[PDB]
Amino acid sequence: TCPFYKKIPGTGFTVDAFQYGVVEGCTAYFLTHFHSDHYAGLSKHFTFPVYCSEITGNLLKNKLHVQEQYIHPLPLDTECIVNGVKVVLLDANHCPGAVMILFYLPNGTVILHTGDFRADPSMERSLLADQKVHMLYLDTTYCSPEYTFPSQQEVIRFAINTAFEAVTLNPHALVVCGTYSIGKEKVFLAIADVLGSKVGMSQEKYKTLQCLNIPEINSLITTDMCSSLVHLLPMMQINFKGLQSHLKKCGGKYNQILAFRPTGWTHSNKFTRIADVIPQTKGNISIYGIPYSEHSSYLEMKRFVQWLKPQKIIPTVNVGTWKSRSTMEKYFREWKLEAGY
Ligand code: NI
Repeated sequence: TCPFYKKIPGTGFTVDAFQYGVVEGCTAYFLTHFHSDHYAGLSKHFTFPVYCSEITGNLLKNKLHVQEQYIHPLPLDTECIVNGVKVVLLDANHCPGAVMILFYLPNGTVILHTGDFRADPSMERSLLADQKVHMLYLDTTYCSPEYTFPSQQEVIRFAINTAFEAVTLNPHALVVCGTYSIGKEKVFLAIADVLGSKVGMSQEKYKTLQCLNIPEINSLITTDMCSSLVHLLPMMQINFKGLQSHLKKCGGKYNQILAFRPTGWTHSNKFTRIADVIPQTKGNISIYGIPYSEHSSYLEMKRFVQWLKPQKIIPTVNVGTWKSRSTMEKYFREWKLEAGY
């Protein structure tokens, strides 16, 4: 059964609610982004309206085969009326196609649902600037001060310099990048760009990338592995066993692998600066874990909420334990006392 924090009061709308069967009284289902935890339940058999970004729509149609008559793409940054209610979709700075949703309720209440997001000071100059928000449905994935990580920009710089150095020292090294879902494409695109290569990958992954509206994409990716010295592999294969195995298939073209495993936060961010990071090594294989996050740091999230000044906050992540719920309510109260709302 559909939890409360996926329902939108005074509307017939749900958010990210495809795994509960038919939802009693839902006339339109919103999808914030194409990640498996949020889309779970959509298929060719779905026959209710789905509202989403254009990118999320290309994915539903081509990867899940949802029938075109039920896909309703909306432009960003644009007031739209859906079943008598004004809505706006805003960029969430998460993965390609990911949105937040503003709902302007018949009774005068204004609700922002963030979906999954990486809060940024640029969001302070979107359509949110105008006005009040009575309820915030907040992605609280990293709502604790111990969660610190660098900017995306610094992490890409480290990856670019690391790869360029290794291949310049050794023209016969292969670079491998792990992936399991959409998001974090900048890691493998930036490395391929500095090395003058296309990124090689499986037919299924190429298909997914082709749905993402990345300009000049045909110039950047390929299914011909032999013509590429940056390869994409499923994340689970990014280990010494998986990588040795891959090296055999390449036909004695290469004598070294350097691989990158993009992660979220890990405990070694407590102690090690991005500059100081070092790989796990076995023979001619090296593996770098790099903390490329598509979710707000604690500091980013605090800044966004203190700017927005919402009347009430409903968390959508870490809601399963009394301790988590209690801890999150305590941070929301300090933030409110500190900033004066
Ligand atoms: Ni997500």
